[PDB]
Amino acid sequence: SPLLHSLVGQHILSVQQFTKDQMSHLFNVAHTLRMMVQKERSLDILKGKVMASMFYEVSTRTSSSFAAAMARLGGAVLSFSEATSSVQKGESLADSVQTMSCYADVVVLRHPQPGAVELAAKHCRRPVINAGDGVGEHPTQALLDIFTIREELGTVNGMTITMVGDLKHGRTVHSLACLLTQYRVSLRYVMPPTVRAFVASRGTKQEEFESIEEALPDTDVLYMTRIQKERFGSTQYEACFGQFILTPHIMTRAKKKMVVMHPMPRVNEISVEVDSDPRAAYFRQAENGMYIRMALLATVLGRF
Amino acid sequence: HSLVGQHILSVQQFTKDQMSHLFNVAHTLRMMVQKERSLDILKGKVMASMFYEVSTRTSSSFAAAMARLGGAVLSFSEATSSVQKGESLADSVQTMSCYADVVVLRHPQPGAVELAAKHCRRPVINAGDGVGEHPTQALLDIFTIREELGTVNGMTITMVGDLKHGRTVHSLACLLTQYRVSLRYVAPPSMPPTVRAFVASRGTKQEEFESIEEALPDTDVLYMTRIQKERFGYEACFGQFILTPHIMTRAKKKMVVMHPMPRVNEISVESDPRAAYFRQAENGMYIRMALLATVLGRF
Amino acid sequence: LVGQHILSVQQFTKDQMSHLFNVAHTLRMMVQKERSLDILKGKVMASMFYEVSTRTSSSFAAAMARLGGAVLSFSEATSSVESLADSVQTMSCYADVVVLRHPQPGAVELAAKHCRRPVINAGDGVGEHPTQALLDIFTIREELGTVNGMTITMVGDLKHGRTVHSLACLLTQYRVSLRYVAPPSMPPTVRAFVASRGKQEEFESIEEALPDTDVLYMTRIQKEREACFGQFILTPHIMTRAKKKMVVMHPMPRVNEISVEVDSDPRAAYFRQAENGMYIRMALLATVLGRF
Repeated sequence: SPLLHSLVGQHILSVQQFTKDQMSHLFNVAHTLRMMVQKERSLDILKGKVMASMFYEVSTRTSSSFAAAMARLGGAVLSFSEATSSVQKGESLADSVQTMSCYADVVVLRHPQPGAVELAAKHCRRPVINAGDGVGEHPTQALLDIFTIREELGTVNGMTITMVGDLKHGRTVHSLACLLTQYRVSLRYVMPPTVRAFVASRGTKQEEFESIEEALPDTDVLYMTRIQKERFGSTQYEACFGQFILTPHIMTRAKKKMVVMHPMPRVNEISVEVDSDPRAAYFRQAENGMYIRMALLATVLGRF
Repeated sequence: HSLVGQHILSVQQFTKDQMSHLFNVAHTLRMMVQKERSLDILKGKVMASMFYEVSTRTSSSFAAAMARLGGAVLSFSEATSSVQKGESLADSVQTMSCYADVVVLRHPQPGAVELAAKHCRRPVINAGDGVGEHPTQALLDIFTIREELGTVNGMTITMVGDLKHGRTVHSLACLLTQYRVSLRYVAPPSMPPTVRAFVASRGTKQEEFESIEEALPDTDVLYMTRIQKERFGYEACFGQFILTPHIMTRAKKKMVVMHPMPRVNEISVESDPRAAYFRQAENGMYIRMALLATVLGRF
Repeated sequence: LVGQHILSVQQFTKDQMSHLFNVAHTLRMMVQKERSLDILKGKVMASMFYEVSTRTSSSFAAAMARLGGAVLSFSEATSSVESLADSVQTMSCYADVVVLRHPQPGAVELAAKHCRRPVINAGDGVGEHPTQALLDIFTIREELGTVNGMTITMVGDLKHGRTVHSLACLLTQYRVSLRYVAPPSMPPTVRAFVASRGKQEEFESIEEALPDTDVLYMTRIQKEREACFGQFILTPHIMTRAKKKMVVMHPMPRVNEISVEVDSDPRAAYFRQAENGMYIRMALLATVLGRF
């Protein structure tokens, strides 16, 4: 908590704590860490430090990337399977989280419950990096979604952002959508009216649209999301199954200097034949997170 | 002083010259980490983790420990193992003995561990059995006791909670007999009067007490334990063998309270430099580094 | 093989395997003397197993960890389980190889098919298990001096047998007499090609087929379709009518087919078999990643 930019020791719990000078740095780290790997430069950076993974939701992208990330800088990772943990013996979450805070130097916690994370973070001898909460924050996702947006399109400022799919529940879209307000972008929606109020305050446009087929011609980023059939309209359900879907047939009325993103997981929303399409940056999105974590973990531990 | 290759199955096999060394290793390994010195000690060697009880303190520490000296660890999940195709425990344990250089096995069954250990091309470090030992726990409980209070000899030790089932308390309570300490016991009428014949034989004083509120004024270590109201057949049993921060005011100031963990409602959460149960957990990691490293000949 | 997928045993040559073996010994002997192996330092392996195992994956884990690499513990149970490809490719973002094991007919071929990164089979529904077959050879070669000339008694339930179709076929790169021991219930499907390249004969039990046996390859049965269980069993009492210059193997797991008191027997190479896989993976992984 000193001069220059530095998170050294800082917890990483909400996206509110990031600045633009920090993120650009945070991005400048990732490219540099990436490029070391691309050429095979030794990374004894977090050699000897340890990361404690704690995930109570079901994931295999955040955690994996986090695992690859830690393992790439030289560090090690504590598999924590709650299923096979002393929780099957009645122990507090803090009790565990702190216990693990004894054997590790950072923490990566992911909990669905409303703010089980804030709590566990609150008192911790060691730092905690959010990966999910019940309140919907996901700074690492939001964080990585930017590099994609910046890398993919040259700059961030000016872009118009079509966020598509079920957004109400959407816990990733509150993380990015809000943070996007550090840039000059027009937000389109295809959403929780409660925290839509913070965004529009700072002038960040906000307009609702019928489907992709209409909102797409002025689109610089097509941010997609899993819907969930179960929990939809009611009897009727049908077209909204098909509308908020990106087939390769839709993608023909889409800008050519544009990129479509997905946090993932997905199922049938983005048509499998949309895989092989340069404008398809949803898989590279997954790849680039690994470097935010290396960009983050490494910094959050003072080794960069 | 050397266990190189030795199995680590019961607490009976430790000497005082060994443990002091075993402790002198831990501090030295600790202090390397505190400064950030490279530890290519068990670089290359591999540890095979095999746990059939539900834990996340012994195994984790063990994981951190191995990972810190440079080694790697085999995540062995029986759930996803050929057990679901159904093969012998030895079969597996030996199989894993093909891919690793040590082993850390934890089994509830009476002497599933002794067996698996018995025949093994590679060494096995106990972490729990049915019959009913836990040398690494006992081992680490000492450094806490020694580190926390200056010396081990002279201390009076209040072990509180359900002790009958207690598989950690038979590991330390016995071993404590290598020192000059007065053992006190606090239990719901329901310590196993089987293993107890051995400790008091050697004059390691042993006396029963009503609760903490009586046995605490002459207490150097308050060793706490999870009850298990799953054999109550008694909310005084609940609330008596409990350490609130309000009880802690009639407790010595040159004293420390320990817990192997896990816990639930027995110790009030609540900001007491006398609270060495979390640092207890931290200090195990270094027994394992102190042990694993030695048990593998790299120190 | 640099970049090559490893999906069926059809893609191996004898000059490749012998190299593939010459690597394993060399990698082994570095470990025996404790030589540093920064070989796959910085690369990452993504483990993806949908069957229940703890020998292939472990060996694979030890193997990767020994050359300096790291391993992605992928537990489908705690995973987004989205498409299998979706995942397999996703993991292909975070790793440099892949070790996939799927029971389904050709879930593996598929996932492999499109992958930015290489995939090393460990099991499929078609029954192909190149790493096992691969391994089973070094044992056969190491244990008996050479591979050519040996007569191979494969015993147990062979019909379902997914490991025996990996080795039995590949064995055809050598001059060996294949013998078979089964409960009347080997699949006469792949056998269209085994005897094409030239010996195969059926036998009543071990007690008859054993006197001209150089390798006694054993297998878990399936009480699920008695003498058919005690016959195709190797007690220590049977082992006395068995050649002295001969070795008995098992892919494992086992239960009661090989009598526990057959463990401590210098003709017993089924445990060393397990040990020697670790080095095919180091022999393979390392090569498959261009660091050797």
